Amino acid sequence: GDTIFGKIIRKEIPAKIIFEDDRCLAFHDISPQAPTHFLVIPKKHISQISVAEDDDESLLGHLMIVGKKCAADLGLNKGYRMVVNEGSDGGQSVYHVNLHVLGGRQMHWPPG
Amino acid sequence: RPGGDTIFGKIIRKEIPAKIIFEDDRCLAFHDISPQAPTHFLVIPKKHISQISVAEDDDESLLGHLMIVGKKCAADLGLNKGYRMVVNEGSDGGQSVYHVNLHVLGGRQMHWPPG
Ligand SMILES: CNC(=O)[C@H](Cc1c[nH]c2ccccc12)NP(=O)(O)OC[C@H]1O[C@@H](n2cnc3c(=O)[nH]c(N)nc32)[C@H](O)[C@@H]1O
Ligand SMILES: [Cl-]
Repeated sequence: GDTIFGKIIRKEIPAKIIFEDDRCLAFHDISPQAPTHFLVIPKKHISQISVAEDDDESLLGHLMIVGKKCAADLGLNKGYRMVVNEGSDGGQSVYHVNLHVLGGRQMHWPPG
Repeated sequence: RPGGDTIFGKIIRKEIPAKIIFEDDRCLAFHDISPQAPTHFLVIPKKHISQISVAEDDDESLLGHLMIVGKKCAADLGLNKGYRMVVNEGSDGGQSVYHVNLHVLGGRQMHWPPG
């Protein structure tokens, strides 16, 4: 099923876009939990990390590389945390694979 | 020595014991010694990368492999209600071992924000 992240990719609703290429999109989270909090999502609709295929390996890694490059561009030189949520226990809020990147403050432990 | 001399390098070379879940030529999954959830394990590359901020472009497939192995291990460990994957970078991330590692936590409701 389609999600709000599909609409964001299709430019049907606005988002503050940080980076885009042919296979992913990075944009600021609408409900930020840190001074910097953005998402990196694939344009391919993978609903959750538990159903990702082996052929998706490069794409998932690309999200992380784009994530760390965006983090550097946004000035997160003291570090940051990357998060992927799966399912109910993981607190996944949208069923479209999304990598959170949070920084600009001390991140704590446990991570939720 | 291959893997570096961080604690994770020692674990990769079997010089320090760990409770290993899965191993292949590219990575290792093993339980965290200080778990923050009923199930809490780590997936690390065998190639030493100190932190995600210095990962090279050609490390893409390897990083993605960590996540694929992570989700496969979570399934094998019965985390059917879900889980959270975490990478800590640097001081603000709380990184304490400078060998890239993916945390996988499950077996309870995880909360928001993630720290
Ligand atoms: C202090 N720092 C950390 O541990 C932070 C989390 C953290 C603690 N306090 C905080 C405050 C703010 C933000 C974050 C934190 N985790 P990390 O450094 O990102 O990941 C390294 C993981 O390796 C685990 N580990 C270390 N040694 C061994 C070992 O010999 N054997 C095994 N099996 N595991 C080992 C260790 O328990 C840890 O979860
Ligand atoms: Cl989510």
